[PDB]
Amino acid sequence: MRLKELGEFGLIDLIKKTLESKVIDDTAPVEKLLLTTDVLNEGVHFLRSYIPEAVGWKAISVNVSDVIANGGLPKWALISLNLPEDLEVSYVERFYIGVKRACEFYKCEVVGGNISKSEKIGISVFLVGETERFVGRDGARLGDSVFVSGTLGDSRAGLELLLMEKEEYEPFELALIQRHLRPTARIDYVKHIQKYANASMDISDGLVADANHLAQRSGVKIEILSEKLPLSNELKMYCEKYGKNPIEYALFGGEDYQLLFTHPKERWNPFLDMTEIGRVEEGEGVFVDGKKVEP
Amino acid sequence: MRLKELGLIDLIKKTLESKVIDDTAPVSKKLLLTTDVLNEGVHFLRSYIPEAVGWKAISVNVSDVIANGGLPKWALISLNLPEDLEVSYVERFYIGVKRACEFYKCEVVGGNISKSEKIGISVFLVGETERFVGRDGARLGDSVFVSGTLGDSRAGLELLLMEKEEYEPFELALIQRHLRPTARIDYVKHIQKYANASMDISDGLVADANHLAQRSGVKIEILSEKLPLSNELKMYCEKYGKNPIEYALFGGEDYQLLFTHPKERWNPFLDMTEIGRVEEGGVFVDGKKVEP
Repeated sequence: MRLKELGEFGLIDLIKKTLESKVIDDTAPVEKLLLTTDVLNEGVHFLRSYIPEAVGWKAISVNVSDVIANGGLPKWALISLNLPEDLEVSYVERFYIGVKRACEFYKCEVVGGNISKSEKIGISVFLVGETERFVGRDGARLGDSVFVSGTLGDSRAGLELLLMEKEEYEPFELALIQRHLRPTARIDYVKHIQKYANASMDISDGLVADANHLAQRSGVKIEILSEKLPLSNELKMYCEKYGKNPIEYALFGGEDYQLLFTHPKERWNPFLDMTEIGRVEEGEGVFVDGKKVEP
Repeated sequence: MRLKELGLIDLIKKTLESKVIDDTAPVSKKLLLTTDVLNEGVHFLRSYIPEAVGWKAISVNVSDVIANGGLPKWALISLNLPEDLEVSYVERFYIGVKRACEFYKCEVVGGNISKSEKIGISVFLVGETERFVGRDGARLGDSVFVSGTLGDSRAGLELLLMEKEEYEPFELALIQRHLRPTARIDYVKHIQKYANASMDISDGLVADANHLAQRSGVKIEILSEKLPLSNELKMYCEKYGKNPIEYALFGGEDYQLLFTHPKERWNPFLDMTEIGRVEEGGVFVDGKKVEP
C-alpha cells in the first residue's frame, strides 16, 4: 500500500505498466536526441555544508555521464531549483558558478529553468544530447570483452569520508572525496563508444548491479575476474587505513560515473585508461571469480 | 543575503551570462524546451484527487509549448515522493498523466523517482515548431487577443482554500478550471500562422501584457469591458462580493493565450476575444496606466 512497502522494482514496474511504456540512462527519441533527468536533494545526495560550487558542477556532470555512456554529446540543459526562502544568495551564486564551469567544460549550455520555494534544496536537471548512433544495454555480443573506464569504488569511500565529518583530510582521502563531490564525466570516451561499443552504460548502481542489467538486457551471460578490476591508490590506502576490502568496493561501489561497455578485445584505444575485466559468453547471468553474484 | 530579502533570476542569468534562462528556442526546425513544477503545500494539496494533479503536470507545460506555436512531443517526469505516500496516489497520478498525453498527443519517455518529505513534481517537455512566436513580435496596428475567459483559476483556488465539503456546479466549473485546466492546443494552427506576438497568461493579464509591451518596445491599450468574463466567475463574484474585473486583470495563471495580430484575421471557430490595440511605445487599462 505505501511506496515503502512496495520495494525497489515494484514502483517502476507500476508506472511503466500504467502508461504501458518500455522506454521509462537516456531515452532515445528521433529527429537522434538523448533525453535525461537527474536529481540532487539536500539531506540525501549532498549536505548544505558541501561547497555549493561542487554541487553545481555535479548537477551537470551526472546528466552528462548518461548522455556520454550512450555515445552522445551534451547540448542543452534545463535547471529547476527548489530553494528554501532563507537560503544564502551566495549559495545560489556559487551553485551556478559550478554549473557554468561544467557547461564550459562539456560544451553544453543552460537554456532555462524555474525556481520554487521549498523547505529543502531540491536540484532537478534536464539535459538534451544528440547522437549519430545510439549505443545501449542490449548490444552486447558473444566474444565481447568487458571494459570499464577509470577505477571503481572511489565515490563510495569518499561519501563515507564525508559522513565522518572530519575537519580536514589527508590528500589520498581528498582525491576520494573530490571523485564523489566533483566527478568528471568521461566525455573523453564519446568517440570510442560511439564507434566501438556494442553494449555501453554508466556505472551508477555499482558494477555487479549494472552488469546484470547488462546481461539480462541482452540475454547474454557475463564473466568478471575480481583481480582485473581497476583499483585506485587512494581506495587501496583508504581500505588499509579503515581496514576494508577494496574489491567489495569495486563490485559494490554504487555510482562511480565510469563507463561499462563491451566490444572485441582487438579495439583498445592507445590513449584511454580502459581496463578489461571480464568476458561475454553463453547466457543468463553474471559471475565473479567463477561464482555467481547478485546485488 | 537571503533569497526573500532579494531579483534572483537577474543574478543567475548574470552568473551564467544568458539572455536565455515559457520556452527556450534551440534550432533544423525548432525544439521547444520547457520545465514546470508542482510542489505540495504550494501548487496543490495532497487532498486533491491525484488524477487531476497528473493531468495538470502535463497541461501546464503544454500551454507554454502551445503559446509559442509548437506541438508537444516528449515528456520527462521526475517525482519527489514521501516513502509513506499511498501507492494508489501515484497510480492515480499517472492515470491523469496518461490521459493528458493521449489528448495532447505527446508522451513521457522517462523520469526518475526520489524519496522526500513532500510530493515534488517536476516535469520536462519537448515540443517542435516550424515558426517560433515570442513576446517581442508585437506590431504597431496589431489588435490584442486572448482566448477563453479570465479569472476562473483564481476564483477556483479560493473556493478550494475554503475547503467546503461540496460546491454548487458553477463553483465546480471554477475549481476544475484551476485544477484540471485544458491547454489551448486548439489554437496552435492559428498561433503558428497569424500571431506576431504570442504568450501564455501565467502571471495574470496585466502582468504579462507588460512583459509583452516591454519586450516588443511597444505600448498596449486594454479596454476592461472587452475582457471575456465567464458566467460562473460573475456568479462567484456576486456571491462573495468581489469585482470580476480585478480577477480578469489579476487572475494570475489562467492557462489562456495572450497574442497579437491585425484584427482583419479572426478565426470562425475559436473563442478569440479582442481586448485592446498596439500603439505608441507600456500598458494601459481604460486609459489608466497599470502595473502588477
